[PDB]
Amino acid sequence: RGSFVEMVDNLRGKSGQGYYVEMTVGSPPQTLNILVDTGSSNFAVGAAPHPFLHRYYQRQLSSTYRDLRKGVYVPYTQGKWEGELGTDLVSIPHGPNVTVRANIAAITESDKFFINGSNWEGILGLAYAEIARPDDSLEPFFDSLVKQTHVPNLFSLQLCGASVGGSMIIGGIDHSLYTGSLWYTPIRREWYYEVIIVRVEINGQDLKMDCKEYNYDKSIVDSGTTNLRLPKKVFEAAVASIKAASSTEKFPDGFWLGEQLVCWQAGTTPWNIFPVISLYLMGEVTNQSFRITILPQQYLRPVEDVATSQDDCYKFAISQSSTGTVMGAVIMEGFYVVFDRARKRIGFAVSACHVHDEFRTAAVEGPFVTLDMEDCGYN
Ligand SMILES: N#Cc1ccc(C(=O)Nc2ccc(F)c([C@]3(C(F)F)CCOC(N)=N3)c2)nc1
Ligand code: NA
Ligand code: NA
Repeated sequence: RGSFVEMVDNLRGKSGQGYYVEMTVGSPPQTLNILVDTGSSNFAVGAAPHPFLHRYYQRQLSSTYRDLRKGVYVPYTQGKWEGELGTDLVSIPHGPNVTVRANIAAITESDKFFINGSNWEGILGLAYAEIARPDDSLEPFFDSLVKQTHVPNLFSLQLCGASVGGSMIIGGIDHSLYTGSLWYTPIRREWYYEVIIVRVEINGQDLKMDCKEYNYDKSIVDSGTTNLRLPKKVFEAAVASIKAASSTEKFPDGFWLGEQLVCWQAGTTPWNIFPVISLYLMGEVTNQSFRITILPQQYLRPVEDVATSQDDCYKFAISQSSTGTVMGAVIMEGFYVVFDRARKRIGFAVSACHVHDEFRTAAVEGPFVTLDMEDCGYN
């Protein structure tokens, strides 16, 4: 409990490409690098020589592979994969000292799914069976891990942004990875990691929307998405406040829609003109909330692969949503996040590794008094 030295720094990634962990599958073990995704629930790995893949799962080499004789077709909004379901023995080298028999979707065809140039070749869906494909009888990896071992039913994530890195602590919490205290919000339903946002402020100014708009139709914590996505009506109000707060400089319209980058001369990004963003989350106790606060360092993402600039370029990484609020790597990179599945709650603390400057820091503060927090959930 509280100290897992062998798991610290076991995540890697590149800007824009997500955070992955090394895993082994099959006997003898095949090493693969696997995207950590709290927004999905399948363990799915490339299993054919797609040209973007460094490595892929070769079932024929595994003596412990068992075929489930069942295919799966998984389309998303952007991209799709198709594959064949089986089980095999799985380990995490920089994780608990255990091996489990887990479901694996061996991906045999994909479109817009793998990233050309990335170093990962599969996804580890850490959410719940309710959103597993093809249905909820396909037990997710973490469920199998907990059923089959003595690993406690929780994991925690410290995502360190810009190469990027961080830590996934499986079965516990490591107190060296955060400062101050953890504050917990209830998991409202076990499918995604769904939470309820009760108030939103831009530089301390409340947006003053009906709080149900903040969770229309849900709000989730998702390490497999870069942006903070906000329901459309909330995005419109949020951008209008951020423009107002920032208006000592003028940016093109397209910038705010994520349609154009903005660039400054290296070493002089004026962080100080941009406001902080606070989300108040429902707390553990009736009429009690806490707030998490992020900086422009989290929501203005550096874009390095800009082959027609000099020069320091950023994308605005808050975007409109049709799927509810998505607290992606923009929120998560400020905090140490604890997915305390055993107590159905999510903890937030200030991350010991978050990017900040000498004037402002990310913050997790409470308790606040907020009434009618149950009306904020959308049904
Ligand atoms: N920071 C950061 C960051 C950058 C890229 C990605 C990424 O490419 N995810 C990804 C790629 C393909 C998918 F299909 C998914 C899905 C899939 F696995 F469900 C669907 C979209 O949302 C989620 N959460 N996962 C995620 N993730 C996180
Ligand atoms: Na167990
Ligand atoms: Na600490």
